[PDB]
Amino acid sequence: SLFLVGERLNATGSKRFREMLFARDLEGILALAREQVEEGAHALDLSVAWTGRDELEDLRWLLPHLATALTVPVMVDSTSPEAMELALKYLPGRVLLNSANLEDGLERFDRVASLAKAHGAALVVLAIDEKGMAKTREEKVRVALRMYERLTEHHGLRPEDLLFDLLTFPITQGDEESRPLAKETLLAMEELRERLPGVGFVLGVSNVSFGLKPRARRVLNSVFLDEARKRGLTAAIVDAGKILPISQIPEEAYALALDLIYDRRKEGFDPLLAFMAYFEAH
Ligand SMILES: CN1c2c(nc(N)[nH]c2=O)NC[C@@H]1CNc1ccc(C(=O)N[C@@H](CCC(=O)O)C(=O)O)cc1
Ligand code: NA
Repeated sequence: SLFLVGERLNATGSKRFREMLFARDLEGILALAREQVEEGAHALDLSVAWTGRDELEDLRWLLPHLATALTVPVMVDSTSPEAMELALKYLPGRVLLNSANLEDGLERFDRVASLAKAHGAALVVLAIDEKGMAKTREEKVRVALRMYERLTEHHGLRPEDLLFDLLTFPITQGDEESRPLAKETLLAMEELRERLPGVGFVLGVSNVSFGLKPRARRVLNSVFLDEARKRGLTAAIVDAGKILPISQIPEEAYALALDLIYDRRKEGFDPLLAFMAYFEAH
């Protein structure tokens, strides 16, 4: 069953965490960590990056305290290799590195992958290369295979140490480009689960619903998570306490969520509006 990675220790993603980080309210941060663990998280995503603030200084402060206080591994969420090195130095045993990609070329990808190999950390890899983010199922497969080959041949990373992130886009804007983006990821995951036995798959599930009302988001996140699980998802970055069991979602909301995820437009039926309409009326 799913390896849940709590999303909330995230300075851009959480006002609560950011204010505590800025005030050096360690006990506040530790309580938020424990909340998420109690609510189901088996690891904690940690993203302190905040524009015009020193990521390395924040991590030098917070990481030693997390190492002694936490019962679960930390997924270090950063694009700075120095920040990843801080995390690897301070944290015990399993760390997960989120993430490596190919946008900056092979050498940056290798630099991050080398860190994972050398310190026995799991590695998240994003479906992003020099041409940008893989949005269609074909693009996602192409990038993932190129990465898989580099990571196994060359770095000697094991399939089970890899978490492929095939990208979660918001399907709430309603433009043509974004409507199929959750489906493309779902279809790619199923295909790659077959092509690449033993690898993990991770998604930042909450991104799918950005812009909807909170109740609508919880439903959509929960349905998207469940659909991804059926396609082979092994880990999820989620607000662990806000994931609904499918059976708790009312019938019409559930059906509309599926219509939105799979872009099941017909004449006179826009799944996005119908989904939004539901939560206006209930
Ligand atoms: C793009 N994301 C992502 C990733 N890492 C990977 N591998 N993949 C991903 O898709 N790291 C960051 C984010 C996943 N984490 C998060 C964290 C918070 C929210 C979020 O929606 N936060 C609320 C605010 C909550 C509050 O302040 O009360 C928001 O509306 O911004 C979303 C995604
Ligand atoms: Na962030």
